[PDB]
Amino acid sequence: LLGEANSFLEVLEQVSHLAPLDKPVLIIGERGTGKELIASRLHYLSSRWQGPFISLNCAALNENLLDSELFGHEAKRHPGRFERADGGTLFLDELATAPMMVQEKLLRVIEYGELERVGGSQPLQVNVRLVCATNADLPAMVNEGTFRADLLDRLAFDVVQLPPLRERESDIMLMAEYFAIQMCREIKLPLFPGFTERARETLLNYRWPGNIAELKNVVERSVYRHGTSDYPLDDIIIDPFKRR
Ligand SMILES: Nc1ncnc2c1ncn2[C@@H]1O[C@H](COP(=O)(O)OP(=O)(O)OP(=O)(O)O)[C@@H](O)[C@H]1O
Ligand SMILES: [Mg+2]
Repeated sequence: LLGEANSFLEVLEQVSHLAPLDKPVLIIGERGTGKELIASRLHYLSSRWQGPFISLNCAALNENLLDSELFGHEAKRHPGRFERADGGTLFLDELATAPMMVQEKLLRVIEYGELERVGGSQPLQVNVRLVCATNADLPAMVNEGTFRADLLDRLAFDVVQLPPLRERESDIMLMAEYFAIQMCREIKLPLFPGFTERARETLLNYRWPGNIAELKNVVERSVYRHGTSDYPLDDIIIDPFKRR
Protein backbone atom coordinates (compact mmCIF):
# COMPACT_ATOMS: atom_id res chain seq x y z
CA LEU A 1 0.00 0.00 0.00
CA LEU A 2 1.36 3.46 -0.91
CA GLY A 3 1.69 6.48 1.30
CA GLU A 4 3.77 8.15 4.04
CA ALA A 5 1.40 10.81 5.27
CA ASN A 6 1.24 10.56 9.04
CA SER A 7 -2.59 10.20 9.11
CA PHE A 8 -2.22 7.13 6.85
CA LEU A 9 0.69 5.51 8.74
CA GLU A 10 -1.35 5.96 11.94
CA VAL A 11 -4.19 4.04 10.20
CA LEU A 12 -1.85 1.16 9.41
CA GLU A 13 -0.62 1.05 13.06
CA GLN A 14 -4.25 1.11 14.31
CA VAL A 15 -5.09 -1.76 11.90
CA SER A 16 -2.16 -3.82 13.20
CA HIS A 17 -3.64 -3.72 16.72
CA LEU A 18 -7.27 -4.25 15.69
CA ALA A 19 -6.65 -7.19 13.32
CA PRO A 20 -6.10 -9.87 16.02
CA LEU A 21 -9.39 -9.05 17.71
CA ASP A 22 -12.73 -10.67 16.84
CA LYS A 23 -14.53 -7.42 17.32
CA PRO A 24 -16.29 -5.64 14.53
CA VAL A 25 -14.48 -2.72 12.87
CA LEU A 26 -16.03 0.30 11.25
CA ILE A 27 -14.07 2.10 8.49
CA ILE A 28 -15.19 5.63 7.64
CA GLY A 29 -13.97 7.16 4.44
CA GLU A 30 -14.84 8.48 0.99
CA ARG A 31 -15.01 6.51 -2.15
CA GLY A 32 -11.74 5.38 -3.58
CA THR A 33 -9.83 5.80 -0.32
CA GLY A 34 -8.67 2.29 0.24
CA LYS A 35 -11.41 0.98 2.56
CA GLU A 36 -11.61 -2.52 1.15
CA LEU A 37 -7.80 -2.89 1.13
CA ILE A 38 -7.83 -1.94 4.81
CA ALA A 39 -10.53 -4.51 5.44
CA SER A 40 -8.45 -7.12 3.61
CA ARG A 41 -5.41 -6.17 5.67
CA LEU A 42 -7.51 -6.57 8.88
CA HIS A 43 -8.38 -10.07 7.62
CA TYR A 44 -4.81 -11.19 6.64
CA LEU A 45 -3.31 -9.86 9.82
CA SER A 46 -5.84 -11.60 12.04
CA SER A 47 -5.94 -15.21 13.25
CA ARG A 48 -8.58 -15.88 10.51
CA TRP A 49 -6.14 -15.11 7.80
CA GLN A 50 -6.67 -18.59 6.26
CA GLY A 51 -10.43 -18.30 6.25
CA PRO A 52 -12.54 -16.62 3.57
CA PHE A 53 -12.54 -12.88 2.90
CA ILE A 54 -15.96 -12.03 1.50
CA SER A 55 -17.09 -8.55 0.54
CA LEU A 56 -20.45 -6.96 -0.41
CA ASN A 57 -21.57 -3.55 -1.55
CA CYS A 58 -24.89 -2.98 0.24
CA ALA A 59 -25.99 -0.08 -1.92
CA ALA A 60 -26.00 -2.31 -5.00
CA LEU A 61 -28.99 -4.38 -3.98
CA ASN A 62 -32.69 -3.69 -3.36
CA GLU A 63 -33.98 -4.42 0.14
CA ASN A 64 -35.19 -7.98 -0.51
CA LEU A 65 -32.15 -9.00 -2.52
CA LEU A 66 -29.78 -7.57 0.08
CA ASP A 67 -31.68 -9.48 2.73
CA SER A 68 -31.31 -12.70 0.73
CA GLU A 69 -27.69 -12.03 -0.15
CA LEU A 70 -26.59 -11.39 3.47
CA PHE A 71 -28.85 -13.84 5.36
CA GLY A 72 -29.58 -16.41 2.61
CA HIS A 73 -32.89 -17.98 1.61
CA GLU A 74 -34.75 -21.31 1.06
CA ALA A 75 -38.10 -22.13 -0.75
CA LYS A 76 -32.53 -26.57 -1.74
CA ARG A 77 -31.22 -23.21 -0.34
CA HIS A 78 -29.13 -20.18 -1.33
CA PRO A 79 -26.48 -19.48 1.35
CA GLY A 80 -25.89 -15.80 2.11
CA ARG A 81 -22.58 -13.99 2.64
CA PHE A 82 -22.43 -14.66 6.41
CA GLU A 83 -22.48 -18.42 5.68
CA ARG A 84 -19.87 -18.10 3.02
CA ALA A 85 -17.71 -16.02 5.41
CA ASP A 86 -17.85 -18.63 8.19
CA GLY A 87 -14.39 -18.90 9.80
CA GLY A 88 -13.38 -15.69 8.13
CA THR A 89 -14.17 -12.03 7.61
CA LEU A 90 -17.13 -10.32 5.92
CA PHE A 91 -16.60 -6.78 4.61
CA LEU A 92 -19.87 -4.78 4.15
CA ASP A 93 -19.39 -1.60 2.20
CA GLU A 94 -21.97 1.22 2.02
CA LEU A 95 -23.40 0.20 5.36
CA ALA A 96 -25.45 3.34 5.79
CA THR A 97 -27.59 2.37 2.75
CA ALA A 98 -28.75 -0.83 4.44
CA PRO A 99 -32.53 -0.63 5.19
CA MET A 100 -33.65 -0.74 8.83
CA MET A 101 -34.83 -4.32 8.45
CA VAL A 102 -31.35 -5.33 7.35
CA GLN A 103 -29.70 -3.25 10.07
CA GLU A 104 -31.84 -4.93 12.74
CA LYS A 105 -31.06 -8.46 11.48
CA LEU A 106 -27.44 -7.56 11.35
CA LEU A 107 -27.56 -6.59 15.05
CA ARG A 108 -28.97 -10.06 15.82
CA VAL A 109 -26.11 -11.85 14.10
CA ILE A 110 -23.49 -9.71 15.84
CA GLU A 111 -25.11 -10.30 19.19
CA TYR A 112 -26.14 -13.94 19.04
CA GLY A 113 -23.98 -15.38 16.27
CA GLU A 114 -26.89 -16.96 14.38
CA LEU A 115 -29.04 -16.68 11.23
CA GLU A 116 -32.58 -17.90 11.56
CA ARG A 117 -34.38 -20.06 8.97
CA VAL A 118 -37.83 -20.10 7.37
CA GLY A 119 -39.44 -23.54 7.87
CA GLY A 120 -38.88 -26.46 10.14
CA SER A 121 -35.10 -25.85 9.76
CA GLN A 122 -33.41 -24.62 13.03
CA PRO A 123 -31.30 -21.39 13.13
CA LEU A 124 -27.79 -21.43 11.71
CA GLN A 125 -24.81 -20.46 13.89
CA VAL A 126 -22.08 -18.50 12.09
CA ASN A 127 -18.61 -17.35 13.13
CA VAL A 128 -17.66 -14.24 11.15
CA ARG A 129 -15.48 -11.20 11.91
CA LEU A 130 -17.32 -8.21 10.49
CA VAL A 131 -15.80 -5.10 8.97
CA CYS A 132 -18.10 -2.42 7.63
CA ALA A 133 -17.51 0.89 5.75
CA THR A 134 -19.39 4.06 4.83
CA ASN A 135 -18.83 7.77 4.33
CA ALA A 136 -21.99 8.74 6.03
CA ASP A 137 -22.22 10.42 9.41
CA LEU A 138 -23.71 7.57 11.36
CA PRO A 139 -24.24 9.59 14.60
CA ALA A 140 -26.22 12.03 12.54
CA MET A 141 -28.22 9.21 11.01
CA VAL A 142 -28.98 7.93 14.43
CA ASN A 143 -30.38 11.42 15.30
CA GLU A 144 -32.46 11.29 12.10
CA GLY A 145 -33.85 7.83 12.87
CA THR A 146 -32.31 6.35 9.66
CA PHE A 147 -29.60 4.25 11.35
CA ARG A 148 -30.11 2.09 14.43
CA ALA A 149 -28.27 3.07 17.66
CA ASP A 150 -28.50 -0.52 19.00
CA LEU A 151 -26.57 -1.69 15.90
CA LEU A 152 -24.02 1.06 16.11
CA ASP A 153 -23.38 0.12 19.83
CA ARG A 154 -22.23 -3.32 18.68
CA LEU A 155 -20.89 -2.54 15.28
CA ALA A 156 -18.74 0.50 16.09
CA PHE A 157 -16.38 -1.31 18.59
CA ASP A 158 -13.74 1.05 17.10
CA VAL A 159 -13.47 3.26 14.07
CA VAL A 160 -10.76 3.53 11.40
CA GLN A 161 -10.92 6.95 9.71
CA LEU A 162 -9.32 6.89 6.30
CA PRO A 163 -8.36 10.40 5.24
CA PRO A 164 -9.30 11.61 1.80
CA LEU A 165 -6.51 12.18 -0.70
CA ARG A 166 -6.90 15.99 -0.46
CA GLU A 167 -5.91 15.63 3.24
CA ARG A 168 -2.89 13.51 2.35
CA GLU A 169 -1.34 16.19 0.02
CA SER A 170 2.08 14.74 0.62
CA ASP A 171 1.09 11.40 -0.96
CA ILE A 172 -0.49 12.84 -4.10
CA MET A 173 2.74 13.17 -6.13
CA LEU A 174 4.15 9.97 -4.72
CA MET A 175 1.13 7.98 -5.78
CA ALA A 176 0.71 9.77 -9.17
CA GLU A 177 4.36 8.87 -9.91
CA TYR A 178 3.78 5.22 -9.03
CA PHE A 179 0.62 5.00 -11.17
CA ALA A 180 2.37 6.85 -14.03
CA ILE A 181 5.24 4.44 -13.94
CA GLN A 182 2.95 1.36 -14.03
CA MET A 183 1.12 2.91 -16.99
CA CYS A 184 4.44 3.48 -18.75
CA ARG A 185 5.14 -0.28 -18.46
CA GLU A 186 1.67 -1.05 -19.81
CA ILE A 187 2.14 1.05 -22.98
CA LYS A 188 5.85 0.24 -23.21
CA LEU A 189 7.37 3.66 -22.67
CA PRO A 190 11.01 3.36 -21.71
CA LEU A 191 10.85 5.77 -18.76
CA PHE A 192 8.27 8.01 -17.16
CA PRO A 193 9.47 11.47 -18.14
CA GLY A 194 8.28 13.28 -14.99
CA PHE A 195 5.52 15.84 -14.32
CA THR A 196 5.86 19.56 -15.13
CA GLU A 197 5.15 22.07 -12.43
CA ARG A 198 1.89 22.90 -14.19
CA ALA A 199 0.80 19.21 -14.01
CA ARG A 200 1.83 19.13 -10.38
CA GLU A 201 -0.22 22.19 -9.60
CA THR A 202 -3.20 20.66 -11.41
CA LEU A 203 -2.77 17.38 -9.47
CA LEU A 204 -2.29 19.10 -6.10
CA ASN A 205 -5.08 21.66 -6.35
CA TYR A 206 -7.81 19.22 -7.51
CA ARG A 207 -9.92 17.98 -4.53
CA TRP A 208 -10.11 14.38 -5.80
CA PRO A 209 -13.73 13.41 -5.12
CA GLY A 210 -12.91 9.88 -6.21
CA ASN A 211 -9.70 9.92 -4.27
CA ILE A 212 -7.04 7.31 -5.09
CA ALA A 213 -9.14 5.37 -7.60
CA GLU A 214 -9.75 8.67 -9.47
CA LEU A 215 -6.08 9.63 -9.21
CA LYS A 216 -5.01 6.39 -10.73
CA ASN A 217 -7.44 6.68 -13.60
CA VAL A 218 -6.58 10.31 -14.32
CA VAL A 219 -2.86 9.55 -14.27
CA GLU A 220 -3.15 6.56 -16.55
CA ARG A 221 -5.19 8.41 -19.14
CA SER A 222 -2.83 11.38 -18.96
CA VAL A 223 0.31 9.22 -19.51
CA TYR A 224 -1.42 7.45 -22.40
CA ARG A 225 -2.46 10.71 -24.13
CA HIS A 226 1.01 12.12 -23.59
CA GLY A 227 2.40 8.95 -25.11
CA THR A 228 6.16 9.78 -25.00
CA SER A 229 9.24 9.70 -22.85
CA ASP A 230 10.91 12.58 -24.76
CA TYR A 231 9.45 15.27 -22.56
CA PRO A 232 7.71 15.66 -19.20
CA LEU A 233 3.97 15.16 -18.77
CA ASP A 234 2.34 18.62 -18.72
CA ASP A 235 -1.41 17.97 -19.46
CA ILE A 236 -3.35 16.25 -16.71
CA ILE A 237 -6.69 15.13 -18.14
CA ILE A 238 -8.99 15.32 -15.10
CA ASP A 239 -12.19 15.39 -17.09
CA PRO A 240 -12.37 13.33 -20.31
CA PHE A 241 -16.05 14.30 -20.86
CA LYS A 242 -15.39 18.02 -21.56
CA ARG A 243 -16.70 18.95 -24.99
CA ARG A 244 -15.32 20.38 -28.37
N1 LIG B 1 -2.82 3.29 -0.18
C1 LIG B 1 -2.92 2.77 -1.45
N2 LIG B 1 -1.83 2.35 -2.19
C2 LIG B 1 -1.98 1.82 -3.48
N3 LIG B 1 -3.22 1.69 -4.14
C3 LIG B 1 -4.31 2.14 -3.39
C4 LIG B 1 -4.17 2.66 -2.10
N4 LIG B 1 -5.40 3.01 -1.69
C5 LIG B 1 -6.30 2.72 -2.63
N5 LIG B 1 -5.64 2.17 -3.70
C6 LIG B 1 -6.21 1.77 -5.03
O1 LIG B 1 -7.20 2.74 -5.41
C7 LIG B 1 -8.44 2.17 -5.81
C8 LIG B 1 -9.46 2.39 -4.70
O2 LIG B 1 -9.25 1.53 -3.58
P1 LIG B 1 -10.48 0.73 -2.87
O3 LIG B 1 -11.54 0.19 -3.90
O4 LIG B 1 -9.99 -0.39 -1.90
O5 LIG B 1 -11.13 2.02 -2.10
P2 LIG B 1 -12.60 1.97 -1.39
O6 LIG B 1 -12.70 3.04 -0.31
O7 LIG B 1 -12.78 0.50 -1.10
O8 LIG B 1 -13.47 2.52 -2.57
P3 LIG B 1 -14.86 2.04 -3.29
O9 LIG B 1 -15.87 1.37 -2.35
O10 LIG B 1 -15.36 3.29 -3.87
O11 LIG B 1 -14.38 0.97 -4.34
C9 LIG B 1 -8.02 0.73 -6.05
O12 LIG B 1 -7.53 0.73 -7.38
C10 LIG B 1 -6.87 0.42 -5.09
O13 LIG B 1 -5.93 -0.57 -5.51
MG1 LIG C 1 -13.28 -0.71 -4.84
